Amino acid sequence: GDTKEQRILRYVQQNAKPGDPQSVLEAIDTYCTQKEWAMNVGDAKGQIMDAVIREYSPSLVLELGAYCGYSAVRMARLLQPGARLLTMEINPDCAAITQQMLNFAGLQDKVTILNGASQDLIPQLKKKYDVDTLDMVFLDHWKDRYLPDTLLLEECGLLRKGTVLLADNVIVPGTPDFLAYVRGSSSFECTHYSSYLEYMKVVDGLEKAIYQGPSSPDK
Ligand SMILES: COc1ccc([C@@H](C)c2cc(-c3sc(C)nc3C)[nH]n2)cc1
Ligand code: NA
Ligand code: NA
Repeated sequence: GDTKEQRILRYVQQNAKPGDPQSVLEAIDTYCTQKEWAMNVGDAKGQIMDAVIREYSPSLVLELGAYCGYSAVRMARLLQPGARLLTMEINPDCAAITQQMLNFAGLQDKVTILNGASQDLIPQLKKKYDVDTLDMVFLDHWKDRYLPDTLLLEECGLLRKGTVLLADNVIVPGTPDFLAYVRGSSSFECTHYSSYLEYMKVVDGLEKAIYQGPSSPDK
Protein backbone atom coordinates (compact mmCIF):
# COMPACT_ATOMS: atom_id res chain seq x y z
CA GLY A 1 0.00 0.00 0.00
CA ASP A 2 0.95 3.61 0.65
CA THR A 3 4.36 4.73 1.90
CA LYS A 4 5.74 8.09 3.01
CA GLU A 5 8.05 8.14 -0.02
CA GLN A 6 5.14 7.54 -2.40
CA ARG A 7 3.33 10.39 -0.65
CA ILE A 8 6.23 12.80 -1.11
CA LEU A 9 6.31 11.95 -4.81
CA ARG A 10 2.53 12.41 -5.22
CA TYR A 11 2.65 15.75 -3.42
CA VAL A 12 5.35 16.96 -5.83
CA GLN A 13 3.49 15.69 -8.91
CA GLN A 14 0.38 17.48 -7.78
CA ASN A 15 1.85 20.82 -6.65
CA ALA A 16 5.11 21.39 -8.53
CA LYS A 17 5.51 22.03 -12.25
CA PRO A 18 7.07 19.50 -14.66
CA GLY A 19 10.48 20.56 -15.96
CA ASP A 20 10.88 23.06 -13.11
CA PRO A 21 13.44 21.72 -10.58
CA GLN A 22 13.07 24.72 -8.26
CA SER A 23 9.34 24.08 -7.83
CA VAL A 24 10.11 20.41 -7.08
CA LEU A 25 12.55 21.39 -4.32
CA GLU A 26 10.03 23.79 -2.83
CA ALA A 27 7.23 21.20 -2.82
CA ILE A 28 9.40 18.61 -1.07
CA ASP A 29 10.58 21.13 1.55
CA THR A 30 7.00 22.26 2.07
CA TYR A 31 5.84 18.67 2.47
CA CYS A 32 8.57 17.70 4.90
CA THR A 33 8.16 20.78 7.08
CA GLN A 34 4.35 21.11 6.99
CA LYS A 35 2.77 17.73 6.27
CA GLU A 36 5.02 14.84 7.25
CA TRP A 37 8.59 14.63 8.55
CA ALA A 38 11.07 12.89 6.28
CA MET A 39 14.82 12.41 5.97
CA ASN A 40 15.57 15.55 3.98
CA VAL A 41 18.64 17.70 3.54
CA GLY A 42 16.30 20.75 3.56
CA ASP A 43 16.64 24.20 2.01
CA ALA A 44 19.18 25.65 4.46
CA LYS A 45 21.78 22.95 3.83
CA GLY A 46 20.55 23.01 0.26
CA GLN A 47 21.86 26.53 -0.20
CA ILE A 48 25.29 25.44 1.06
CA MET A 49 25.23 22.60 -1.50
CA ASP A 50 24.24 25.05 -4.23
CA ALA A 51 27.17 27.31 -3.36
CA VAL A 52 29.68 24.44 -3.45
CA ILE A 53 28.41 23.29 -6.84
CA ARG A 54 28.55 26.83 -8.20
CA GLU A 55 32.05 27.37 -6.85
CA TYR A 56 33.61 24.18 -8.26
CA SER A 57 31.31 23.58 -11.27
CA PRO A 58 31.95 19.81 -11.16
CA SER A 59 31.58 17.81 -14.39
CA LEU A 60 31.18 14.46 -12.63
CA VAL A 61 29.39 14.15 -9.26
CA LEU A 62 28.80 11.03 -7.16
CA GLU A 63 25.97 11.07 -4.61
CA LEU A 64 25.70 8.37 -1.93
CA GLY A 65 22.16 7.89 -0.59
CA ALA A 66 19.57 9.32 -3.02
CA TYR A 67 16.46 8.45 -0.91
CA CYS A 68 13.62 10.31 -2.70
CA GLY A 69 15.80 12.36 -5.02
CA TYR A 70 15.79 15.74 -3.27
CA SER A 71 19.58 16.15 -3.31
CA ALA A 72 19.83 14.68 -6.80
CA VAL A 73 17.37 17.32 -8.03
CA ARG A 74 19.23 19.97 -6.04
CA MET A 75 22.63 19.19 -7.58
CA ALA A 76 21.66 18.08 -11.10
CA ARG A 77 19.71 21.28 -11.75
CA LEU A 78 22.97 23.23 -11.40
CA LEU A 79 25.08 20.98 -13.62
CA GLN A 80 26.35 22.20 -17.00
CA PRO A 81 25.53 20.45 -20.27
CA GLY A 82 27.58 17.26 -20.48
CA ALA A 83 28.07 17.20 -16.71
CA ARG A 84 26.82 14.00 -15.02
CA LEU A 85 25.45 12.98 -11.63
CA LEU A 86 25.78 9.34 -10.57
CA THR A 87 23.62 8.58 -7.57
CA MET A 88 23.61 5.39 -5.50
CA GLU A 89 20.57 4.13 -3.63
CA ILE A 90 20.44 0.85 -1.72
CA ASN A 91 16.62 0.52 -1.55
CA PRO A 92 14.86 -0.47 -4.82
CA ASP A 93 11.59 1.32 -4.02
CA CYS A 94 13.44 4.52 -3.16
CA ALA A 95 15.52 4.18 -6.34
CA ALA A 96 12.24 4.02 -8.28
CA ILE A 97 10.87 7.11 -6.51
CA THR A 98 14.12 8.99 -7.20
CA GLN A 99 13.86 8.15 -10.90
CA GLN A 100 10.25 9.39 -11.11
CA MET A 101 11.24 12.51 -9.16
CA LEU A 102 14.05 13.32 -11.60
CA ASN A 103 11.83 12.55 -14.60
CA PHE A 104 9.20 15.00 -13.33
CA ALA A 105 11.90 17.62 -12.69
CA GLY A 106 13.16 17.17 -16.27
CA LEU A 107 16.63 16.12 -15.12
CA GLN A 108 16.58 12.42 -15.99
CA ASP A 109 19.19 12.83 -18.77
CA LYS A 110 21.72 14.32 -16.35
CA VAL A 111 21.49 11.51 -13.80
CA THR A 112 22.34 7.82 -13.61
CA ILE A 113 20.74 5.97 -10.70
CA LEU A 114 22.60 2.92 -9.42
CA ASN A 115 20.60 0.60 -7.18
CA GLY A 116 22.87 -1.19 -4.72
CA ALA A 117 25.30 -0.83 -1.82
CA SER A 118 28.04 1.81 -2.06
CA GLN A 119 30.85 -0.63 -1.30
CA ASP A 120 29.68 -2.92 -4.15
CA LEU A 121 29.09 -0.19 -6.70
CA ILE A 122 32.05 2.15 -6.09
CA PRO A 123 34.67 -0.36 -7.39
CA GLN A 124 32.69 -0.71 -10.66
CA LEU A 125 32.63 2.97 -11.55
CA LYS A 126 35.80 2.94 -13.64
CA LYS A 127 34.97 -0.18 -15.66
CA LYS A 128 31.22 0.01 -16.09
CA TYR A 129 30.37 3.71 -15.90
CA ASP A 130 33.39 5.13 -17.72
CA VAL A 131 34.63 7.15 -14.78
CA ASP A 132 38.18 8.45 -14.61
CA THR A 133 38.10 10.56 -11.47
CA LEU A 134 35.24 12.24 -9.63
CA ASP A 135 35.02 16.01 -9.30
CA MET A 136 32.69 15.94 -6.29
CA VAL A 137 31.17 13.44 -3.86
CA PHE A 138 28.09 14.05 -1.72
CA LEU A 139 27.84 11.70 1.27
CA ASP A 140 24.39 11.29 2.82
CA HIS A 141 23.90 7.53 3.19
CA TRP A 142 24.51 5.33 6.25
CA LYS A 143 26.67 7.32 8.65
CA ASP A 144 28.93 4.39 9.68
CA ARG A 145 29.89 4.11 6.00
CA TYR A 146 31.23 7.65 5.44
CA LEU A 147 34.77 6.71 6.52
CA PRO A 148 35.11 3.29 4.91
CA ASP A 149 33.59 4.49 1.62
CA THR A 150 35.90 7.53 1.60
CA LEU A 151 38.89 5.19 2.09
CA LEU A 152 37.47 3.00 -0.70
CA LEU A 153 37.09 5.93 -3.10
CA GLU A 154 40.74 6.77 -2.49
CA GLU A 155 42.10 3.30 -3.02
CA CYS A 156 39.99 2.82 -6.17
CA GLY A 157 41.70 5.88 -7.66
CA LEU A 158 38.45 7.85 -7.94
CA LEU A 159 39.72 10.98 -6.14
CA ARG A 160 42.10 13.54 -7.64
CA LYS A 161 43.70 16.66 -6.20
CA GLY A 162 40.86 19.14 -5.92
CA THR A 163 37.99 16.60 -5.67
CA VAL A 164 35.45 17.97 -3.21
CA LEU A 165 33.79 15.68 -0.65
CA LEU A 166 30.75 17.19 1.01
CA ALA A 167 29.25 15.19 3.86
CA ASP A 168 25.90 15.75 5.59
CA ASN A 169 24.94 15.06 9.25
CA VAL A 170 28.51 15.00 10.53
CA ILE A 171 27.33 16.47 13.86
CA VAL A 172 23.80 15.04 14.24
CA PRO A 173 23.62 12.14 14.72
CA GLY A 174 27.32 12.53 13.93
CA THR A 175 30.23 10.95 12.07
CA PRO A 176 33.14 11.51 14.48
CA ASP A 177 35.34 8.76 12.98
CA PHE A 178 35.05 10.33 9.53
CA LEU A 179 35.75 13.85 10.84
CA ALA A 180 38.76 12.72 12.85
CA TYR A 181 40.20 11.04 9.79
CA VAL A 182 39.74 13.78 7.17
CA ARG A 183 40.57 16.69 9.49
CA GLY A 184 43.67 14.90 10.76
CA SER A 185 44.91 13.62 7.40
CA SER A 186 47.15 15.76 5.21
CA SER A 187 45.26 14.28 2.25
CA PHE A 188 42.17 16.39 3.04
CA GLU A 189 41.69 20.11 3.47
CA CYS A 190 38.57 20.50 5.62
CA THR A 191 36.01 23.19 6.39
CA HIS A 192 32.81 22.98 8.45
CA TYR A 193 29.42 24.49 7.60
CA SER A 194 27.06 24.72 10.57
CA SER A 195 23.33 24.62 9.94
CA TYR A 196 20.42 24.50 12.35
CA LEU A 197 17.88 21.68 12.36
CA GLU A 198 14.89 23.75 13.48
CA TYR A 199 12.48 20.81 13.81
CA MET A 200 14.98 19.28 16.26
CA LYS A 201 16.37 22.56 17.66
CA VAL A 202 19.99 21.39 17.50
CA VAL A 203 22.84 22.60 15.31
CA ASP A 204 24.12 20.15 12.71
CA GLY A 205 26.69 20.67 9.98
CA LEU A 206 28.20 19.66 6.67
CA GLU A 207 31.89 18.92 6.30
CA LYS A 208 33.70 19.90 3.12
CA ALA A 209 36.87 17.91 2.58
CA ILE A 210 39.02 18.75 -0.44
CA TYR A 211 41.29 15.90 -1.54
CA GLN A 212 44.95 16.96 -1.71
CA GLY A 213 46.40 13.76 -3.17
CA PRO A 214 47.78 10.70 -1.34
CA SER A 215 50.25 10.85 1.57
CA SER A 216 53.97 10.81 0.65
CA PRO A 217 56.24 7.92 1.79
CA ASP A 218 59.15 8.84 4.13
CA LYS A 219 62.54 9.69 2.60
C1 LIG B 1 19.21 5.09 8.79
O1 LIG B 1 19.97 6.06 8.11
C2 LIG B 1 19.76 6.10 6.72
C3 LIG B 1 20.45 7.03 5.94
C4 LIG B 1 20.25 7.07 4.57
C5 LIG B 1 19.36 6.18 3.96
C6 LIG B 1 19.14 6.23 2.48
C7 LIG B 1 19.26 7.67 2.02
C8 LIG B 1 20.18 5.41 1.74
C9 LIG B 1 21.35 4.77 2.24
C10 LIG B 1 21.91 4.18 1.07
C11 LIG B 1 23.15 3.33 1.04
S1 LIG B 1 23.69 2.49 2.39
C12 LIG B 1 25.03 1.77 1.63
C13 LIG B 1 26.00 0.83 2.30
N1 LIG B 1 25.08 2.18 0.36
C14 LIG B 1 24.07 3.04 -0.01
C15 LIG B 1 23.94 3.60 -1.40
N2 LIG B 1 21.13 4.44 0.03
N3 LIG B 1 20.14 5.16 0.45
C16 LIG B 1 18.67 5.25 4.73
C17 LIG B 1 18.87 5.21 6.10
NA1 NA C 1 20.95 13.86 5.58
NA1 NA D 1 43.04 17.37 6.97
